[PDB]
Amino acid sequence: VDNSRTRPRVGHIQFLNCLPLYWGLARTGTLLDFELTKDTPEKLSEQLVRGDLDIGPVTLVEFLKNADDLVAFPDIAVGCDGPVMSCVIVSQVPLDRLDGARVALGSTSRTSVRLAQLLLSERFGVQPDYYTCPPDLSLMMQEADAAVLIGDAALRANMIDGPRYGLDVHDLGALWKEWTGLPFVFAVWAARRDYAEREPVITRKVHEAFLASRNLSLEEVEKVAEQAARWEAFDEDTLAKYFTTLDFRFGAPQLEAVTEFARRVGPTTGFPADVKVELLKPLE
Amino acid sequence: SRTRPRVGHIQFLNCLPLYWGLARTGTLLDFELTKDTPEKLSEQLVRGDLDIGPVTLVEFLKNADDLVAFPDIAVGCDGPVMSCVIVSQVPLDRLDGARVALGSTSRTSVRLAQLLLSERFGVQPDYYTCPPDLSLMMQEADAAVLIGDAALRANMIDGPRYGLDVHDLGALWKEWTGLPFVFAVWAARRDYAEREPVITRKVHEAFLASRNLSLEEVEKVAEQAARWEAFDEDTLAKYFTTLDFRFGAPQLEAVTEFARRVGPTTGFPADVKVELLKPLE
Ligand SMILES: C=C(Oc1cccc(C(=O)O)c1)C(=O)O
Ligand SMILES: C=C(Oc1cccc(C(=O)O)c1)C(=O)O
Repeated sequence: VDNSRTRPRVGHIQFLNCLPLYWGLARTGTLLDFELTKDTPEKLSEQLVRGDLDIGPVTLVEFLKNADDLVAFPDIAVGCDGPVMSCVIVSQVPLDRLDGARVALGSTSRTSVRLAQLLLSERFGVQPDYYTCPPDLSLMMQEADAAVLIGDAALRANMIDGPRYGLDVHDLGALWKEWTGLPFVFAVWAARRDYAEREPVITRKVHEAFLASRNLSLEEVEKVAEQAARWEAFDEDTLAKYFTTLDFRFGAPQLEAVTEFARRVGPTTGFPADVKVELLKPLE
Repeated sequence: SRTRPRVGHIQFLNCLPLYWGLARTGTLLDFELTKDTPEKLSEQLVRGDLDIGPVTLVEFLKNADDLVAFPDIAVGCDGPVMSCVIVSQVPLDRLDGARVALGSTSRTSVRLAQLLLSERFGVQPDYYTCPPDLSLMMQEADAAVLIGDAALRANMIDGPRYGLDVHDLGALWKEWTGLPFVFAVWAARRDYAEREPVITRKVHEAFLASRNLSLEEVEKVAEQAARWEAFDEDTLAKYFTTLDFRFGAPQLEAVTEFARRVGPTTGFPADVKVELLKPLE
């Protein structure tokens, strides 16, 4: 029987927002310490919660609903301070005309759709008729007055489709910034609590390798954008702007934003407004 | 917009150094990579789920009109290969009429094993395909043909522990013919190679560059990989340096002779043509 130690099963968001991180993981050789699974953020959250992964990215709302069973990694997250570029409301009408209107919510999103609902309800005071559908701007704009998108589809709407067809595109990071002055965290990295307690060292090594890979990806953002531009509808300048607009930090100012958002949506989402975010402790 | 080529990659240790090279060079970010066992990756490439990938030799020969092989990279050996074995509780000349389990992930080594047992040792066993599991196989058969990590484990660990004979298929072929052996090649679908000659060529050159780097850094790869395997650093470095990743004239010589000896009993012409990706003139 092969009872040797097993590589941690690690999720990775397939979208462009984590493409520089993937570059870092590859260049550092970290990938060879992982059994990597790539997918969309809602699938990766399901897999980690149900035990198909040991460590991975968790969209914030799903992390908070499972906070007792997950341990978040400090100093890395998928966030913004102001615009995030890839979490948007695309609308054919001004936001204040959306009361009773149809608003399509992309099915891959858990956090941005809730942030959009919070903003529309509690900031602009409109109550639209929401519905979930697969992310497809063309179909959404044929059947609804507005749509909430994330990931590459949202970046495409923001940078290409929106300007082409004269559609308003509202940046959810900027809308939240205007409303609260705060940055925003859309997704965190976490280990399952049982995996973190069974393998504290591997969990720590995975965490440190993520930080190192993230740091390298920041230094080489131009090389990453140059390479990725050959395979995307976005050009090199757009991708480098995107990669540098994203904020991958996760310290005290970012936790402050998570705390406030969790408070405003917890009771109507599925977790306490004062839900406890447990962070992976460093070696003392 | 242009789409990344869909590229297969054998999940076994034999291509872990190559994966290291693909990551370190950044080549991985030009691929949409799929990892699986060699028989699955071969099926996927033939049926169009991949554009470029490793193809176990026998399956390449059965589909040679529709595949274009990459020169100067392959999975082979010159003598022992370490991870393609016959594990037997009896000497090979005592296997006539006995049950021999063929690991289901193999297409080439199982045929090479059959060729050796019939035409070199002159025994005709009762073959059957089953999942690779040395323990279950040794309870249900007198011998078993294994590849990949399972074969490497049998050769380096399980065999010596339980006193089981383990025959290296590369060495048996070398003894019989004096030739090296090629177990798998890399190929592009012909339709993909003709639609995207530049991408196909860049993928090929990136594979060569990554392979070369993996040879240069074999020790770091072994040190890292040993932390996740039952094999230690010295065993992995020995394995990685015993594998022969070349694919030039002497290796094609071996493919030609093997194809000749098994074609009529496998499912392709004995003189099947191996088309190679041509470099830019
Ligand atoms: C930066 C983004 O923000 C995210 C990331 C992951 C999940 C979600 C979600 O809404 O569930 C949002 C992006 O999508 O690019
Ligand atoms: C070096 C090996 O040889 C192979 C590689 C790929 C496929 C096959 C097969 O038999 O189909 C054999 C190994 O398995 O490690």
